[PDB]
Parts: sequence; structure tokens; C-alpha cells
Amino acid sequence: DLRLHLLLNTSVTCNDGSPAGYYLKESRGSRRWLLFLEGGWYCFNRENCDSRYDTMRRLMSSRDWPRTRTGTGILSSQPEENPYWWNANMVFIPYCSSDVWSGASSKSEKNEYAFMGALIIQEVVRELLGRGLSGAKVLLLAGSSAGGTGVLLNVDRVAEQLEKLGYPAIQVRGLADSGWFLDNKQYRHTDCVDTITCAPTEAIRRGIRYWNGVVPERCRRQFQEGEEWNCFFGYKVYPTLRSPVFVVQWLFDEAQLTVDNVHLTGQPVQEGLRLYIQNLGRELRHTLKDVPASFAPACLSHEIIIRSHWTDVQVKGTSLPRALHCWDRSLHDTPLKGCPVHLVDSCPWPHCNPSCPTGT
Ligand SMILES: O=C(O)[C@H]1CCN(c2ccc(Cl)c(C(F)(F)F)c2)C1
Ligand SMILES: *[C@@H]1O[C@H](CO)[C@@H](O)[C@H](O)[C@H]1NC(C)=O
Repeated sequence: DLRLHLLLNTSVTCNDGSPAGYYLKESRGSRRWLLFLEGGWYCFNRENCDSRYDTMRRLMSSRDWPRTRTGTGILSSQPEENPYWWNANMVFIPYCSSDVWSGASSKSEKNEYAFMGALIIQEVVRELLGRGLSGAKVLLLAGSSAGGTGVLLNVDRVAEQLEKLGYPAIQVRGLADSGWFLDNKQYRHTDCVDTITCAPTEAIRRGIRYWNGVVPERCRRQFQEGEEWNCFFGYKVYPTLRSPVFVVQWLFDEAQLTVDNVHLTGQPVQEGLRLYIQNLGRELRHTLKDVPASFAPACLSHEIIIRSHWTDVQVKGTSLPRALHCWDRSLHDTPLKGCPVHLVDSCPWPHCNPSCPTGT
């Protein structure tokens, strides 16, 4: 079990001004730290955020958080469930800022809600330094869905924070799960009227302004003012990052298909939709060709790494826990015999990989 700590700096808050926080299970005598960013959509205007506050309040407030959580998947301390990092210090950072971990804006007389995701990460890191993180060798910033994009947006800022604080020996790395989106055309066009079916480019263009969102500096310098939304898209921000980042991404991610206004009904798939889905998977594969540490199975699914059965999927015969272990070996101070790190399916249709999650 991981135990809740609300941030001592109560200026760093969830959307409604309640303190943000983190859940921690220490492993003395491990110098590995895993800091995991939770996902769960976002809200990009007052109207949608008010609705989210009414029926998704745990994603906007710490008032009702439990005092513990059980670590699962990559956050499990059992080797059977987590062959990769079962002995690590484990941190789960709840997503309560609704901003894709990008915001640096407090609640004020001008702002109904605080969007502080980027500051929450920084504050968690600062407070953990006093609880053992100062002795770390590796800090893996991991996250799923909105938290996977959060890793891309924040890993280099964590690295720079630790450098500036006088901790150059902590190696900061990122693990971005289900956060690698395409700013593509919807299958059928919707106007951006609510959250889940707003087209990707429009959702981020609106959100970055509403959240006062911040993006990595090198990417900001490329796209410049008014175009920083581009830096939420993995294929554009990734080449600008300095920290090692391992990318986990289903080729047919259900959240990608949702923002693309595709709903698979179990009904027969007609030619236009078949072509749309095949081209989506091919585009995703193309964007990963030059990502050396990646795991991209040809499945229709959502979010892998904190599920208890995350061990089961394989690409080319290699599981994600194995690929992550191979990645660790590759970052010891040339490819490794039988220990691959670039694992992207080539087959063109969901579930062409037999190891895809069954949905059971
Ligand atoms: O948390 C979650 O379940 C998912 C839901 C969709 N989502 C997300 C995150 C980043 C970006 Cl860039 C985009 C998009 F649509 F603009 F591409 C969507 C995280
Ligand atoms: C709390 O966080 C804010 C924003 O990150 C910062 O300006 C302030 O100095 C912090 N407070 C303390 C006591 O460190």
C-alpha cells in the first residue's frame, strides 16, 4: 500500500483549491524512484469543468481521496506482478488539475479553478528530496493517458529542477504510456462542443490558453508564441527532449479514436472506416520509427502500465517489463543480444497481435 501525503505547500493545489498530494511506498536500500502521473481526460472551459466537478470530483479535488492506495502493475511491489521494478520506491501522483499536467495557474478572483499540474510535479519532487529522493540514482517519471503526455511535457523540467537544486547524479528518465497522440483529422467532423469528441488540435489550442499551460522550452522555441499547442503532440515534442524517454502506445488507442469521433459498434466495419483505422495505425507506426525505446502493440485498448495484467502483452515475443529491463541495461554507463528495446507492431488491424488485452 502507498500512503497519501498532501503537499506541505498548500499553495500548490488541485482544481478547487484543495491541496494536491502524492501516495508513497518507500523501499529503503533502493535508489530507484518511480513517480507515476495518473490520467483522466481534462477540461478546457468553465462549462465542461463545472460538469466534471459535479460527477468526476476526485479528478479535481483531494477532499475525498483515501488515505491509501494499492500499487498495481508497474507500481506493484510483487515481482510476479511487476518483473521490472518491484523493489523501487513507488509514488502515485493523482491527477487533480485537469490540464494534461501542463498548468501553472492558481485559483484567484479571475480564475474559478487552479490549473497547476506542472507545479504539482515540481512540488512533489521537492518534498520527496527530503524523504529519500536525494539519494536516488534513477528517477523514472512515468504516466498513463493524460499522464503519459504529462511525462513528455515535464520530464526535462524535472531534470532541470534537480540540476538547479544541486542533484546532478540523479538520472531522470521518462516512461510515457498512452500519451502519444496524433493531431489528425476526425473520421466524422464534430464541432468542439464538449470534451471527449473535440478534435485533438482544437482541444489543446483551447486548453493551453485556459490552463496557462507550459511546454518544454526547446519545443516552445521552435513553435513560438501562439503555437505551443504543438508541443502536446509526442511526435513533435519528443525530438526536442534531452532525457531518455520510453514510449508505450497502442497503435489503435481508444482515446485517440474517441477524439477522432470513431465508435466501434461491433457492427460490420465499412470501407471508409476500415481505411481510416488502417491509416491511423500506419501513421502511428511511422511516428515511432525513430523512437529507439518504444513498445507499440497493434491493439484497440487504453492504458497499460498500472493494470495488474500489464505483463501479458508481447510484441515480437517480448513483454513490456522485459523491454523496460532491456532499456535499463541499455542506459548502463550498441544493441543487446536477445534484449530488444524497439518493439513496434507492423500488422495493420486491431488484435492482429494475439496477445492484445481481451477486454474480459
Ligand atoms: O487521460 C486520458 O484518458 C486521455 C484522453 C485524451 N487525452 C489526450 C491527451 C493529450 C492529447 Cl495531445 C490529446 C489530444 F486529443 F489532443 F490529442 C488527448 C488523454
Ligand atoms: C509554494 O509553491 C509556490 C509555487 O510553486 C512557490 O512560489 C512558493 O515559494 C512555495 N512555498 C514554499 C513555502 O516553499
